[PDB]
Amino acid sequence: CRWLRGDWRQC
Repeated sequence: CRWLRGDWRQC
């Protein structure tokens, strides 16, 4: 999704 690489997987 639209966040940092340390976020969750895709949407």
